[PDB]
Amino acid sequence: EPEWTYPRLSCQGSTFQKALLISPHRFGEARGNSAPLIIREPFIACGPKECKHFALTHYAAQPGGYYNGTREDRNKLRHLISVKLGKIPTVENSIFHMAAWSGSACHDGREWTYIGVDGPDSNALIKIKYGEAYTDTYHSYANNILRTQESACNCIGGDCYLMITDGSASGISKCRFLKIREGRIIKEIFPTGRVEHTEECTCGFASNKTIECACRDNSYTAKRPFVKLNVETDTAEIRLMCTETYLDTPRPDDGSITGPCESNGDKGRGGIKGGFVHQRMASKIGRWYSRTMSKTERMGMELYVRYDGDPWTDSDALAHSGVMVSMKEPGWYSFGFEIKDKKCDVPCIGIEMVHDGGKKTWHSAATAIYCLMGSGQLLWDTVTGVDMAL
Amino acid sequence: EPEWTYPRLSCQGSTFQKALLISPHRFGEARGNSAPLIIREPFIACGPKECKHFALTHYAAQPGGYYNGTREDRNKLRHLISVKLGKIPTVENSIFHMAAWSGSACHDGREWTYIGVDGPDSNALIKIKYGEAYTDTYHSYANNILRTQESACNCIGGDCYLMITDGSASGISKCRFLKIREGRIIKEIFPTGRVEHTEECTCGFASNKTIECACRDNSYTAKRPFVKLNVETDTAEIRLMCTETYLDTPRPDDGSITGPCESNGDKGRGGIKGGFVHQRMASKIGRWYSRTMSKTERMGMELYVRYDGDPWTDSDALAHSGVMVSMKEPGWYSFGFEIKDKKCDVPCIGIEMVHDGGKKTWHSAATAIYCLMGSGQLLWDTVTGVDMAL
Amino acid sequence: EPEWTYPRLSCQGSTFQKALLISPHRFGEARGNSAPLIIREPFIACGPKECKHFALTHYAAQPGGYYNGTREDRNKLRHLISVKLGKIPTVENSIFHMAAWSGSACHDGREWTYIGVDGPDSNALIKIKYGEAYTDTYHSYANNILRTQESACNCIGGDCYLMITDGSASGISKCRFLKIREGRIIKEIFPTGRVEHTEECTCGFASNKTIECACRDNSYTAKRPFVKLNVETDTAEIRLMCTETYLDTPRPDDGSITGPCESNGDKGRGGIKGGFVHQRMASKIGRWYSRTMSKTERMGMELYVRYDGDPWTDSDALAHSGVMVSMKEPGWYSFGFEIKDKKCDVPCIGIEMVHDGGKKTWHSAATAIYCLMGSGQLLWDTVTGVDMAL
Amino acid sequence: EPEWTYPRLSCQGSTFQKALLISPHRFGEARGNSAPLIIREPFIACGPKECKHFALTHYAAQPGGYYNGTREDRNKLRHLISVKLGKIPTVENSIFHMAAWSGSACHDGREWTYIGVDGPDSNALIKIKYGEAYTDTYHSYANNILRTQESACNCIGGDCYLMITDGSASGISKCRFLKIREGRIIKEIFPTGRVEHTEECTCGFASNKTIECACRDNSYTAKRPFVKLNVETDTAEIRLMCTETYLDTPRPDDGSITGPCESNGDKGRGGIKGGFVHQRMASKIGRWYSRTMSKTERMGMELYVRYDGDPWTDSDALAHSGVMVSMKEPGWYSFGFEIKDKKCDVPCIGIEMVHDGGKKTWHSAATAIYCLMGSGQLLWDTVTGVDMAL
Ligand SMILES: CCCN(CCc1ccccc1)C(=O)[C@@H]1OC(C(=O)O)=C[C@H](N)[C@H]1NC(C)=O
Ligand SMILES: CCCN(CCc1ccccc1)C(=O)[C@@H]1OC(C(=O)O)=C[C@H](N)[C@H]1NC(C)=O
Ligand SMILES: CCCN(CCc1ccccc1)C(=O)[C@@H]1OC(C(=O)O)=C[C@H](N)[C@H]1NC(C)=O
Ligand SMILES: CCCN(CCc1ccccc1)C(=O)[C@@H]1OC(C(=O)O)=C[C@H](N)[C@H]1NC(C)=O
Ligand SMILES: *[C@@H]1O[C@H](CO)[C@@H](O)[C@H](O)[C@H]1NC(C)=O
Ligand SMILES: *[C@@H]1O[C@H](CO)[C@@H](O)[C@H](O)[C@H]1NC(C)=O
Ligand SMILES: *[C@@H]1O[C@H](CO)[C@@H](O)[C@H](O)[C@H]1NC(C)=O
Ligand SMILES: *[C@@H]1O[C@H](CO)[C@@H](O)[C@H](O)[C@H]1NC(C)=O
Ligand SMILES: [Ca+2]
Ligand SMILES: [Ca+2]
Ligand SMILES: [Ca+2]
Ligand SMILES: [Ca+2]
Ligand SMILES: [Ca+2]
Ligand SMILES: [Ca+2]
Repeated sequence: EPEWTYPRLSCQGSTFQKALLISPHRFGEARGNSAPLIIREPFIACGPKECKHFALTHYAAQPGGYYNGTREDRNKLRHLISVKLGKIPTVENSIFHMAAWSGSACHDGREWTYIGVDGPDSNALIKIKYGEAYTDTYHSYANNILRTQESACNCIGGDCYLMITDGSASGISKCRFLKIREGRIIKEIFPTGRVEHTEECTCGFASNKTIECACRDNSYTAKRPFVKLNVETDTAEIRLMCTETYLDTPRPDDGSITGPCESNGDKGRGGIKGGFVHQRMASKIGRWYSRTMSKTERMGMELYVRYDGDPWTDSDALAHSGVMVSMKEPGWYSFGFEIKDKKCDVPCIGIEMVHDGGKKTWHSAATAIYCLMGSGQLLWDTVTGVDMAL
Repeated sequence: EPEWTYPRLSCQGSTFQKALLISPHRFGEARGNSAPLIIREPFIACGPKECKHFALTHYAAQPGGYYNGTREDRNKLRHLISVKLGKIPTVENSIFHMAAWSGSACHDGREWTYIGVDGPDSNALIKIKYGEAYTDTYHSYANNILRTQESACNCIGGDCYLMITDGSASGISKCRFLKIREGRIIKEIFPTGRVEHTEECTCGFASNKTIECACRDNSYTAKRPFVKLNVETDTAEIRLMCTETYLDTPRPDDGSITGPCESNGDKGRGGIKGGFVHQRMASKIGRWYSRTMSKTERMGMELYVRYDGDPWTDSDALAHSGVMVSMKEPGWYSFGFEIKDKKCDVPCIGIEMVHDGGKKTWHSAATAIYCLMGSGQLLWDTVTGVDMAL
Repeated sequence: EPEWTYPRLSCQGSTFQKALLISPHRFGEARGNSAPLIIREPFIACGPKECKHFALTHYAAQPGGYYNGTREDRNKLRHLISVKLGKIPTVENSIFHMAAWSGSACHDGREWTYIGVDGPDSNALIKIKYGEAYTDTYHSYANNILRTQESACNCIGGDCYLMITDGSASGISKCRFLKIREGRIIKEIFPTGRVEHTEECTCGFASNKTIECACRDNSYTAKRPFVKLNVETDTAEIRLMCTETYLDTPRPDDGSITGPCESNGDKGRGGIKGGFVHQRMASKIGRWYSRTMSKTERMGMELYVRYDGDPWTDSDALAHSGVMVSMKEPGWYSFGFEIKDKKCDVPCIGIEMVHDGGKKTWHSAATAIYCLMGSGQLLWDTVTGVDMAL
Repeated sequence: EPEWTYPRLSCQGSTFQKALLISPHRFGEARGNSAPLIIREPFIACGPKECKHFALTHYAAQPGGYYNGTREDRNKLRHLISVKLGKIPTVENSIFHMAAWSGSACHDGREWTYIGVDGPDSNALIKIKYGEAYTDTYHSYANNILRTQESACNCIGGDCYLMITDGSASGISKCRFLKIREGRIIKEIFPTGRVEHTEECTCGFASNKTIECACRDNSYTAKRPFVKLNVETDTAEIRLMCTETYLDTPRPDDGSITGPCESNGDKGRGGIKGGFVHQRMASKIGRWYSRTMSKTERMGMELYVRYDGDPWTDSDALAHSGVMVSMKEPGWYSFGFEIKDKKCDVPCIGIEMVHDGGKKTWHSAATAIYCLMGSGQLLWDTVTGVDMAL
């Protein structure tokens, strides 16, 4: 049948470039004739021949009459939807996979695994679908909003890994990893180290032996929790990123958190899911990350890279690698993903660009894509082009 | 060629969970740009690779100008349509299979069989289509609205079985079963037993030897007629389910119908098609059923199960297994179906949630899907989210 | 590669039944959200796995602003379009094949041949496309509106046959047949017999050796010109249908044309393209035909059949086989076609049901389908359901 | 795998004929329900099985609220999009390939290569995508709007050749050719000859050894720069076409540029991209070209041909071969392309017909297609049918 998929060396390249903007609300004007779906938390995952652009819809279109409530996180109507990357996610072009107010998905070489969380806050549920068939669930172990990545899970040899957490977004959230094979949970991994508060991990393969993730601590630090997961022993350890280039929002100024790598620092409450993707070379490993340009609001988005070293011990500043979204434009969640070329994998970061006018209007987002492409430096930024009054 | 489909053991699991809501009219606002089809009597049937969501449209969309007449059951415009499950059934997303005001469909491992009934009330006609070709018909035997399941037929080794009936909805309607192979009726099956009124059977496989069905009696009882059909002898027998948990609507209080299992009891006139699906295990069979929360109106929907026993003689209560639709929301027809996972079958029940504002406005429905998924207990209910005024 | 296609014996059956209605303007209301294409001259042709529903669009949608001019026959904007049968022919669901104000198409087993005529009236052009590639043309031989079938051409062993004509619709139109193989004209057949005025032939296989067509004489008779074409010698002869059941509109009363079979009779000026399809049995040949119910206007449509005999010598009345469209509904062009079942061919007649409100509004049509299905008699008629004011 | 595509001998034929009009804005009325994309610079490229219709959208639809800015050439929103040729390029029918305000694309027998340029004017960037993956980039060499063909690139044995240029549109712009294999630049080709200004080359294969291109000089002449590129040595040479039939717009009267073949002549500033395609025969080569009917404005389009000779030294007039667009209708860019029939290639020219109502309204285009088809002479012209006020 199809071979199972594995991480491969990345395609040659040394800079990212602007690739593609999916801005559905460019066609949502009241005088227009389209039906872009109102969504948030977009992410992309690719199989061998195609990528799918996922998001959590509020099950409402622009223009329409169900804008009230579209700025809330969880309810009984939100669903995980997708379109093939490059198609506009409208009512008709999308597929509704399952009810979900938190999601993930990934292809293993043979088939797609879709993950969607719903249920009441005190007792929510991870539901897993493999292709068409609902195949498994996982229960709330801390009875406070069981939730997951909002980005691609990661499969190697048929084993797909997924970060989940449950418990307080303001206190302790001890996260866990699930190992899922053909839609069924075959192992639960309890991490070690700094496990007190890890949210919305963005994960990817550092090699065939290691998954790494850069996550969000919503209460104590603007340094990102960083996961190293050994795929062969099914063990994970988490410690803060030591770089003075703190990747969360809010954050203090770079280099301002004194003391050892584990020091929490100021402006730690609050957070944002951040992009991270690997460039695997025969010789070395590139780790690419994104963060907003404002230190306090979800505005702008800049790319950074560092080759090798240990993210847990290295306080060195990451190398600035281009403005993907200026300060004038929204820069909300970002995520890594990889496109499969014939012989190598292309690392990319996607950027959620939320159209926020508060609760008295519709709330949704565009998705911008940057990928490793040629040499030199990143050349152009992305704007959504949407006027929320139309 | 591909080979013929057979029932397999069900996938492991012990509770149903909310899976998917297809709520087309969330996009039918006058100020929106979508064209959801006005439908009723939805059902789902799946082949090895995909499930189709079928319904009987009134050949009208919302917003639109043909709302008058969409509350009627039968006319020259109704058609059997489908979309791939997960797509919104809109004017352009749907395929129109055949003219029909009663329908069924099922896949035999190789091709789809579509069933549509139309024709004058006194001389209506079952029409069968195999793939793209119209292959056979069956004539009215009692000249009083020949009609069929409104849920999936059931194929084993190329033979597809279908319930049909003809007769007064407030008098005698003696059903029959058709055995259909590659779109052609190869055998008529005349049931034995309590045969005076059987409607809208929801049928599935209890094993490779037995199809069972939970049906509606619209005239005499609130207990469901229960068919056991032996596929090897092509014989069927019907008796009333003896459980005190009467699955019809209207119904009297549970356990209030005194006397032997076959006693009709009180609040017998009227009815609703009911969900039923099997959970086949190596040595145990789970029978899952749904019924409205109101005893008299089509409001809410609750799940019930019983393992083993004989439905014809067990008076014990069915075990309540979750509120799928609250008393506040519409609960009209329900039906069972199975999704084909790689090595096993996933039992599910779908729920038609009709938007009824009377004869004065459009009339149509959302479809809610619940499936056997994991263990523990059912966690959340389904709302359509539709404001019929928009 | 794919085998070339041949006519096969028809599937068992002895009556037609209502199969499917494609009524796109059921969704064309000004307050709705759809874009049905404004069309006329629909026809259907099938390959081994799918049928396509063709028509000549005016390149305009309802609702829209280009209604003026949609009641004219030829212009620089009309195009041959199609959708898979069962899909609604809207702006987006359709494929535009080529510029054309007269058309035909057919599948040969391996690929589709599309035929579209355009150009100025005095010097028009048959253009032939095989799949994606424009492959050949044929010139106007009489410089008066070169034109073709408005129904499926017919392929056997890779050879596809097509009737064309050129010359006066009120005087002499000597028609011709083209033999097209892989999109290229490989023979021109000059018919013999009554060749003075043959229009819009509806053709099909009587056997592997003979194509037959029932055509329209627009100036001299209400009897249909009937073509017998020997596929092996590539010769054709044409003579009038002798049946007293005159199939054209206008027409006099049945049996009223006195004298031999060739006698022209009264009310011969004017005409309509008529449905005709074969039921090939091992033993005998069924010839099915349709005609309007009004003897003078394009209202209603009735089915007729006769087995065996020679259409050129037999004055016997055809057997009335059901009202497909009542007198209250439009009955304009009709055409035969065949759907391919696994082992046999299903004969069908399609009916163009024009929405005509004159030139001050839009002009388009619905398509109704009837096919051979089971035994007994035809049970129900078709209405478009469209109110042209909406 | 499939194998690499090579030029083949053209299909038999001696005249072009009107083939297809894709006029999206026939459905863009304010009272309509469609969403045609606002585009410019359309072109078509075909693989073995299908042709794609590409254009540069302004990421806006008609009707809509983003018309301001749609007359500009370059901005952060323009994207390269396509549909299968024959589909209307609407918001939902199109795929968005990459951010781009100059584009090209072509199929090599195995996969599609997409080319998109964006970035700041002084430092723009060629981006290449092979299938779904971004594979390589090329940087600005003259820091003045690096840009490319706006028509199909050309592949032979897996090597795809592309013209690019960079420099002042009213001064020096020395083009270059990129040799691209599986999405990666494997060679730069620096032309020899009259190299001071070459833009928007329309290129194709004269044989297995030679690509030829008819280009635009926007600064010095109304004669088209003509590239002969030797694919075996990967060398190119450019000289002005010597024909008195000057193919650019503006242009002086035919034959009025006196002196030797390389003389620039009068009315040289300004220009338009021009159609050119080859008709390869066993011993003769036809070179087909198009130019506007007006000498000074983008109004009308006429076809011309010349067999054999050397474009660089023949001053003889090109033979006029039909009016494709009358003086009354828009004739803006034209381009050549070839459709792959079963054993031979069909040469065609497409014509962008821009709807220009100035900066005050939307700005976009229809695409007209003419192809070598049969013999005799070209018979009809193309109108867009669009009233820009609706
Ligand atoms: C911190 C990341 C996840 N949390 C915290 C959930 C939580 C709240 C209170 C107590 C416990 C848990 C968020 O809120 C996420 O934030 C955001 C956000 O933009 O900050 C978007 C997500 N839609 C939301 N996720 C869920 C599942 O609601
Ligand atoms: C009882 C279930 C089937 N019947 C009885 C039909 C009948 C009426 C009167 C005399 C004889 C027969 C219904 O009315 C069904 O009810 C309902 C319903 O919601 O109860 C929906 C179906 N659209 C309708 N089916 C048909 C075929 O009309
Ligand atoms: C008689 C059938 C074909 N003709 C005659 C064409 C003609 C007119 C005058 C002189 C010569 C030829 C028709 O008009 C057809 O009639 C009709 C019709 O509904 O009667 C529809 C067709 N759109 C039209 N065909 C063309 C190609 O215009
Ligand atoms: C001359 C053809 C390319 N140029 C020159 C670009 C340029 C301007 C000024 C200085 C340097 C370069 C054009 O302006 C093209 O013109 C036209 C046009 O209609 O003439 C359409 C193209 N959208 C545009 N291309 C770009 C890439 O902007
Ligand atoms: C990972 O392992 C697979 C399977 O053995 C191999 O094909 C692939 O190229 C490896 N990836 C690396 C070395 O990054
Ligand atoms: C039914 O029989 C088939 C073989 O005909 C077998 O493959 C399948 O697993 C059986 N299923 C059950 C439920 O017994
Ligand atoms: C026609 O000929 C083909 C090929 O020989 C055959 O397969 C087919 O069944 C024949 N059709 C008839 C007998 O009608
Ligand atoms: C070009 O060469 C290929 C083989 O490489 C051949 O198949 C093809 O017909 C040739 N075409 C021309 C136009 O010479
Ligand atoms: Ca934080
Ligand atoms: Ca829509
Ligand atoms: Ca009852
Ligand atoms: Ca006549
Ligand atoms: Ca549309
Ligand atoms: Ca010039």
